[PDB]
Amino acid sequence: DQRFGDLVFRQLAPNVWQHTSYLDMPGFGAVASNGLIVRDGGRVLVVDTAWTDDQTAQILNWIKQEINLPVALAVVTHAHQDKMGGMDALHAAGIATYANALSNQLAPQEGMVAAQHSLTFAANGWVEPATAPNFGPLKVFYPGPGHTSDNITVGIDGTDIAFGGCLIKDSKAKSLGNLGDADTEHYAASARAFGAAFPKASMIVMSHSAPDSRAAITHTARMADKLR
Ligand SMILES: C[C@@H]1[C@H]([C@H](C(=O)O)[C@@H](C)O)N=C(C(=O)O)[C@H]1S[C@@H]1CN[C@H](C(=O)N(C)C)C1
Ligand SMILES: [Zn+2]
Ligand SMILES: [Zn+2]
Repeated sequence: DQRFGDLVFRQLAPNVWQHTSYLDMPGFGAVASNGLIVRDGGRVLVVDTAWTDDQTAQILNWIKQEINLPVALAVVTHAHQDKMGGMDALHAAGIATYANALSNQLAPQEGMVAAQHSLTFAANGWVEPATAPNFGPLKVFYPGPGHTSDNITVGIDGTDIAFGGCLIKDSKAKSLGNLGDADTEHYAASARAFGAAFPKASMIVMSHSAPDSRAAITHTARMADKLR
């Protein structure tokens, strides 16, 4: 891994990196959150911010130094602080941001800054192609309510990488994390829907653990089964 300031960057694939920021919270110590950086021709795409604006500014600083390509857009995967805490750094830099319309509607209640554009989804969970233009390899899929009602997921076309955000925990997790905003009744089906939407993704990236195999999907579903 490459440490840059207080953030960590790990190359996952020729054009894909995972960014990691930490937030020190009393009683738990530093808590990592993961997002994605994707190079696509002559532009860069970002999945999720860091915990804060200052940390999210360091993501763009690392991009300028290590990739040196303009950041075309960013997608944030729900209105929990580890995913949208740094929206201002993106907007300050002039970067177009996209989120589930539900996430932008929930944002002020969550103390988050809403994205500048809203994504809507068909009944099968796939993004309406009109609302996700020029996304390149970013394939956005809404699995259904799980970790939150608005949580979305992103597969990376041309790779074996799919990003489950906070919906998916790794195979060695012993809880489903924060269920304060969770839909305990549809969580398991939402997790399996993510698995079905990207059936051939072998590397599963998630918010709060190192990249896992597809076991993380199945494991997460079966811990969510015990909540019904
Ligand atoms: C604090 C997280 C964060 C919160 C959330 O997304 O609900 C919010 C603060 O942004 N996402 C969360 C999640 O469950 O996905 C919660 S708890 C998370 C899971 N256990 C992780 C942990 O204890 N680590 C040491 C990594 C923290
Ligand atoms: Zn969350
Ligand atoms: Zn989280």
